[PDB]
Amino acid sequence: ALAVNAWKTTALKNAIAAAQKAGDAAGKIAGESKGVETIIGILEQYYSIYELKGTPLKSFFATTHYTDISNIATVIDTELNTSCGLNSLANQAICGLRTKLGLVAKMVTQKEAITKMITNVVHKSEITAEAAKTEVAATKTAAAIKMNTEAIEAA
Repeated sequence: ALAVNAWKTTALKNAIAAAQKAGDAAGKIAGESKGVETIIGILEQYYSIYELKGTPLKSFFATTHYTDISNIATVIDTELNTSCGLNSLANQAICGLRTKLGLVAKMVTQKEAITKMITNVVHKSEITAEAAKTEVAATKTAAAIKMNTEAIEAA
């Protein structure tokens, strides 16, 4: 069976490349979800930031990308200033961020500490997203190539 093995040879090469692209597609989507999910989790537990611009973080990160450090940092810095000045009220939740950012003199502005904090947070959420992408891509690829090889070897 010369002609039979020749086409199965090409079929299997294509099945491999298809199962990898199927895995990447699924992992890419899994990564995006996991990244947004991770930054929200960090800001809420570690920094008790539960809203920005009057809205829950889930809504905020629909219009601001979770990796957009410069935008995220500016919004947090602006919100601290408008909510936590001497004319401000009510012990707003975001005001606690100042103590969490180690500003006391032991030389960093508030905006600089926030920028480093968010850079740190975004880096952790990107690599956590990358891990989820890696797992989901591998699980899908394994299941796809197994299914496809068994088909070609049985045809």
